[PDB]
Amino acid sequence: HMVKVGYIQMEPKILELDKNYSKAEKLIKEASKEGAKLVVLPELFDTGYNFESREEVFDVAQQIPEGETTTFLMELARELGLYIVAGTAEKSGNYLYNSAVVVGPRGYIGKYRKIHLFYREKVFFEPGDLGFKVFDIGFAKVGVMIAFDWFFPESARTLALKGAEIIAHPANLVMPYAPRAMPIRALENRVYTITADRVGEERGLKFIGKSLIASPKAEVLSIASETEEEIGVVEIDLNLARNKRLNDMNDIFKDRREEYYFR
Amino acid sequence: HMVKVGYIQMEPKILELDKNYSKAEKLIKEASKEGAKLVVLPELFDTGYNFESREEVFDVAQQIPEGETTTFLMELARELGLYIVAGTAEKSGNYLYNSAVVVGPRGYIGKYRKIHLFYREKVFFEPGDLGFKVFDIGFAKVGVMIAFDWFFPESARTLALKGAEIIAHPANLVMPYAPRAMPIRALENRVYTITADRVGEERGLKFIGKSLIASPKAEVLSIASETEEEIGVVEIDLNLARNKRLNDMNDIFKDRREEYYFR
Ligand SMILES: [Cl-]
Ligand SMILES: [Cl-]
Repeated sequence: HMVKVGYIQMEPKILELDKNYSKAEKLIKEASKEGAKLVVLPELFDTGYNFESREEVFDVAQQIPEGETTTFLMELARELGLYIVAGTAEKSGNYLYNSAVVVGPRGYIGKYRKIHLFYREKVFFEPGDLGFKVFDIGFAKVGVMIAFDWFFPESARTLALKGAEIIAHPANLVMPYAPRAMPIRALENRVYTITADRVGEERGLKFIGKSLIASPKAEVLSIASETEEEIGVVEIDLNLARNKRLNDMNDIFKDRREEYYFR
Repeated sequence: HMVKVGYIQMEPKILELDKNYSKAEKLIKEASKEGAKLVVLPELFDTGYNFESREEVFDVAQQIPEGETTTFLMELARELGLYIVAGTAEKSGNYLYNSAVVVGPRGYIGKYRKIHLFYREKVFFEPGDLGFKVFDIGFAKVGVMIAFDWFFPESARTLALKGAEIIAHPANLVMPYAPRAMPIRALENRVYTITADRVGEERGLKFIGKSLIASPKAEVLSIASETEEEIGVVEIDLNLARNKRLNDMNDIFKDRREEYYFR
């Protein structure tokens, strides 16, 4: 029930897939040496974010799972004996999705397509259509959401109600709020959250860094710099997430009264 | 559009209804002079909180709206021409509810019964059975929730989806979290929140104070001390709560995708 998990805070270079693979590899190898068994990369780590046209992203985006990003991550996950959740631009026929892939030693585990698109993403990407999924990685059940999904408390709630013990959260954050909000998402659901943000400025848009890992008690177990590429790895206690008792008398999920919600 | 609202942070003395009325009156008179048109009093401001048995509270609890607490609040609201949301122990036949009463210049408006009971409340009180209600007070729609209701993101979400522009939140807080959480509840629903907490130690139980008013942008507009009785009144812009645009391409409520939540 104790396991080491981490974020990889990196600076994707827009449209330079090979360079971004190399950077991810370097940092993930560092995280593996610290003992991480699950690592999370940022939203759109492979392509970058701040596109000018649909064409330029459509021309580089890879299919999941046959394409280059997924195959790269598979090789790395098997080499290092760990699980990776990573944000990537997904080409599916004529459509692009803002996706996250989950890989492990056995290969491709599954994917998530961003349900709540943010700002100009609606110009490039189709809204996600697979719902909120929880993946079994043996030592834990891991839910995935991407960036702006944090804003909707229903995102994490749905993952937690489906049995997520850890929420892996690839992100490219631009608003100042997520670092204050994510510990509340962790607290209200009694889960661990791993927000992996990028850094840098990209065609005029500044990302905020501040990747963080939050506990079921709203503790910030690790928080990154605003500007620097870095990893954060911490040991988490999965029993703290499986036990929904806030105190002796209140189990948070048994205390929900659905008949009074949304009505 | 622009209106002044406030919290009253007081220290109820357990079982001393008349003393608590006098204290509330004093502080609400101060809030009226500052221009408040809506004031929120703490959870169970009339009875206090940390009961030793159900009998002790059953013996002082008042009916709503015929009982002493509601009639007191009605007299005060008429005299000062304002709206009051206040936490009170409700006697309803043979049952006790941990309730909030809404009154205005013309009299009794309605009530709310705490849906999510916290810790030893379960020993004294029946779980609320009226659902989450929004009350029309002319210049605004006010939703009400009580104390531990904050922990469940569905509480504020249900109020906001029913049209709440302000969430009045009587509370007796003992955990450290709500002052960090309330701005996120405001932000995610684009509403104002007024958390009126008590202070003091009562039979060994310490309340945290820190009453606060939060904006749709997660700004703490006013926050009280840990220990002192005080008021806080601020001018809020109700158009910032009515307009759910986060930015020029994302409207928070139009961006919700219910088909993917809880399933
Ligand atoms: Cl953001
Ligand atoms: Cl609390």
